[PDB]
Amino acid sequence: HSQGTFTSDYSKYLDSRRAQDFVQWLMNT
Repeated sequence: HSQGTFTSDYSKYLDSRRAQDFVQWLMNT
């Protein structure tokens, strides 16, 4: 309903940025 699941749309994306963020440690030249 009303409260319907927008929340779980985003709180995922941030599981992609700290995954791209890792890619700097195992790298950053």
